[PDB]
Amino acid sequence: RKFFVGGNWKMNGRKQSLGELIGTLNAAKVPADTEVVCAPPTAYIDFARQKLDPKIAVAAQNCYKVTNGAFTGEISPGMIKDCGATWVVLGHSERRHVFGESDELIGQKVAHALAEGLGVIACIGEKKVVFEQTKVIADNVKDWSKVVLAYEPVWATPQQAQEVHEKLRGWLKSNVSDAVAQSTRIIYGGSVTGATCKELASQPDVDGFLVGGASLKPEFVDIINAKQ
Amino acid sequence: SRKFFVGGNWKMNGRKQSLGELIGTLNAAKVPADTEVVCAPPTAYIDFARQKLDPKIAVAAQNCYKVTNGAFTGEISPGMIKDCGATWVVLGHSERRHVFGESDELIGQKVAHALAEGLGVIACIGEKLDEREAGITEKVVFEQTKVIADNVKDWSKVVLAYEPVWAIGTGKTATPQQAQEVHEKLRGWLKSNVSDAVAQSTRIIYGGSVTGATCKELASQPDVDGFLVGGASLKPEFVDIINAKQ
Repeated sequence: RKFFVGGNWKMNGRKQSLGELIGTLNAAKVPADTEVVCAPPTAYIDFARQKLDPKIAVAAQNCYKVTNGAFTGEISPGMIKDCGATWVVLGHSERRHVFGESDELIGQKVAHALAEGLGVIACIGEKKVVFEQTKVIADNVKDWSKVVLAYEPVWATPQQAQEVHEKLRGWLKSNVSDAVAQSTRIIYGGSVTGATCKELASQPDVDGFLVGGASLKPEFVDIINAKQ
Repeated sequence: SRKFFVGGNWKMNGRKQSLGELIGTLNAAKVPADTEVVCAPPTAYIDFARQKLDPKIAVAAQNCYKVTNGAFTGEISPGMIKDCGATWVVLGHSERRHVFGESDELIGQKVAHALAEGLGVIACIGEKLDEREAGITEKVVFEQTKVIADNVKDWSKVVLAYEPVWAIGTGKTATPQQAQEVHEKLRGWLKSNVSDAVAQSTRIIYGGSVTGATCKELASQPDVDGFLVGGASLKPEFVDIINAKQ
């Protein structure tokens, strides 16, 4: 499984600060065996893709479930792809908990994004429920090649992460297939810093990170190099 | 002496190619000096549209959140909107209220933050079919306007948009007389609850169905100060609507 590091900038930054962030990432050497993705605020998807070296992919932080329509304030996978981004983050804990996005809605978003040719970082996390969330996503995924699962212990150790990730992979094994369980990256979306990433990355069922606040920082480069 | 205001809400439509062409047509268009024109692109294209649009046309975001930065994956702030060169944000749109369940409380908080951050706000209100049919038009639009007003300290950068949600795909249609009726009552609310000056100076734009064929009569109504145009804003007839006061 190829190591996967996503940086979720959340609702942070402006062109100046984000430009410097991107310049730092452009100046770094990412290991060829690491897949790196940055998720800027929606207003800056286009900006980020223009400034970021192509070695780094760009993700939207959310999308809606039809290609065009009367949904003021939303964007579609087609627009995301049109801006040069190749991923979308769906079901992030903040969309589920602050904005009340249901599992059904997230499932529909997953199916539409995949149909439109985007990769999906599909997020699950608790407050049984994690398995319910994963089932809804799985019911809307026919090809797992372009999906990555991100586990969010929104409630918040490497041992704790490894424990859940192993259960998640076991769910995929019993409910999808051995092949899907073996090949699907399951990345950790809990607290990750430059100082903690190495021991988390060493867990055999932890395949990378969906990094929060540290993704805004220089130490994101260290998280990228966590297997190095 | 209220300046005629025409906003074009592109909603979730368009790609760089089709929007670039739309923008080309607008840049080339004949527009009168007495009309303030604003375009609201999908959030992914705010930057794109501001770069391509002639500066005489302003850009609006279609939504924003209520703090300047934070842990709100998928949202943008007024600071980012300004940072992309946009000068307006549309808030409380019927779609946000009804499809995405945005509360009056949340919408008021957003209005207050956007204005503080230096943005103009196109604040939308309007009653649904069941509310209209129940005979509760006044009650609904006055409550929504009150929440907005309680969060506005300087009205100079606010425009109110009335959406007859009761007339969207419901079969039902609003006459210019019915539009004027609501606008007049909304202006009366401003006069009774804020001040004579605010009621006199605040643009109240019509956000129901407007076409090139319908815009002139709607614009002639004394309390209709312009439009927030939906679908037509993606078409060449938007130029005719810009010229409705003509």
